[PDB]
Amino acid sequence: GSLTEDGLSYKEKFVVRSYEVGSNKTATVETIANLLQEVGCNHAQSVGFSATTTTMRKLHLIWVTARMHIEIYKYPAWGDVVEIETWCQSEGRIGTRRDWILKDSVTGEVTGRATSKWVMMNQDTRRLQKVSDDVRDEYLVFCPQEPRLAFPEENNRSLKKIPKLEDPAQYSMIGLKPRRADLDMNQHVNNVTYIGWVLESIPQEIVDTHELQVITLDYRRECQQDDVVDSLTTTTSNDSQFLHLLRLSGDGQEINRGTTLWRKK
Amino acid sequence: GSLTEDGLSYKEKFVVRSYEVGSNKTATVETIANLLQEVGCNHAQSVGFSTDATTTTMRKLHLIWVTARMHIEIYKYPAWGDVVEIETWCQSEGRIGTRRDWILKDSVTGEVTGRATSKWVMMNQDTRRLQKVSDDVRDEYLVFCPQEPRLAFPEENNRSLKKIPKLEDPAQYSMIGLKPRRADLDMNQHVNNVTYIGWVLESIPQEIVDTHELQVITLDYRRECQQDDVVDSLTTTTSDSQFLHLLRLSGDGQEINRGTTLWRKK
Ligand SMILES: O=C(CCCc1ccccc1)N1CCOCC1
Ligand SMILES: O=C(CCCc1ccccc1)N1CCOCC1
Repeated sequence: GSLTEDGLSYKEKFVVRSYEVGSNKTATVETIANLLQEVGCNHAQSVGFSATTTTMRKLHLIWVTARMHIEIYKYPAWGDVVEIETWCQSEGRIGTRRDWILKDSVTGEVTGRATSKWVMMNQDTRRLQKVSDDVRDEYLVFCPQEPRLAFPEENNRSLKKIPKLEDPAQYSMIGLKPRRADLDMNQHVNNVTYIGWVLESIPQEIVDTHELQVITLDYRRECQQDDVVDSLTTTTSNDSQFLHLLRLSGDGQEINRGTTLWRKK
Repeated sequence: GSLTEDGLSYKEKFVVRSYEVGSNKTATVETIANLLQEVGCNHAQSVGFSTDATTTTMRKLHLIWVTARMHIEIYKYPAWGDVVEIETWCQSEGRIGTRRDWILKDSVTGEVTGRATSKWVMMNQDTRRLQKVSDDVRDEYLVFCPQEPRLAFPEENNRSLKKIPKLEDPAQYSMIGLKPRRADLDMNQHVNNVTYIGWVLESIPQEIVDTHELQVITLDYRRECQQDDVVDSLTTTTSDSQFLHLLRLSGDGQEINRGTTLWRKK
């Protein structure tokens, strides 16, 4: 992979692997999520991150995901090449946004798009805080100055508020616990695992007859290595809409909330 | 990736991804296992197997390849961002079955950083029964294997061919209630063979993982874990640190896997 001519975005090509595809022989939404994750880490390395700025390291601040939104039109098939272009943008004092554009390396057509909202958090106390002006100037030089949105639209799904699932849920998957493969290099649960846990409560018949088109996911708290999760789902709706909730199996502490949209094959 | 000059082995280069590494920033044994799995599929496609891996007789007989044993020995785990080259090849073991070997190398230095060997057997995809490789079903794949023996683990009396005992109750360490999610399944809805590796390692205490690097792992496959099954992972220290492992269904205690791991201090 490499940064583009202006140095304000990053591109990378990926050949789809055998173990990365589902029953329909096309990459899963978790493979896509993992691919988005890798091109973002590679874009941070290429711009000089050893990911913390000089002021973030001095103040023990880190980037944390607050929301992830993914919309897929076509899932790349096993053996195909998918090109991903990623870029970042300052959202003033709120935080940062990272966008992605998925393209077929052969046709050049857009096959998916994703957007994420990252916020500042003290690595030690776990407390969120606004982006300080000193930190902003250190990363602004790596972002396009003019707005460049993957989801530009007037009333797009990526900026819609998500409600809290009410008990009783229609469908549920209980006792979900992470294993060492679900952890990252700093021993925290990888953000993609929560996507897989949300989808576990979707009945298999829906997965067999529908393709996942849109997924919005809000991150409220992290799941510790020794935590047990409950995944809940209720149909809210040709298209099938769902409302999801991830909560700790014991106290019912909310970990995640989101929505999925599915279309018939 | 591509087949070598003779067409009797296959090579592929892999750049190590951020999410593929563990706490020490080097690829995990499951990332390596997944990499071995992909280069074997790519070697089968390049030699003429359709993406619908069976020969012309296996189709009209409903026979499929199943893993009976996996053995992996790693000297150095590739770091995040590094390039690892894998050379893979197959060999007929007469009517017992087939063997697939792998050699891992540093794309920069060229030195061997790991090696693995697997034993595959014939199985009716409907009745799950075990069969010997028939003569007609051998001549069809023998043309893709080197005729002379080429072993990744040649040494007489080596770890890859040692019999594994059954763990006796009570186990020293245990991880219970392990169930697969959709990410653990393959394209044909079966549990991917790498998931069982991760489940075996779940019973290893975290302090051992933090102070040691996994050097050798031998794993025998006895039964598949269905999508709706619950697994128990058991471990007992037998000793470098050596362990004996056992995977069994949470309910009836039906054995699904057994194996060993060998670990070195960092
Ligand atoms: O996307 C982010 C946050 C912003 C980092 C950034 C990179 C390049 C230009 C401008 C800003 N991260 C990369 C990997 O995930 C953790 C941090
Ligand atoms: O290796 C095998 C079975 C033998 C297939 C083979 C490929 C190339 C040369 C000779 C034989 N498998 C790996 C791919 O998935 C199915 C099992």
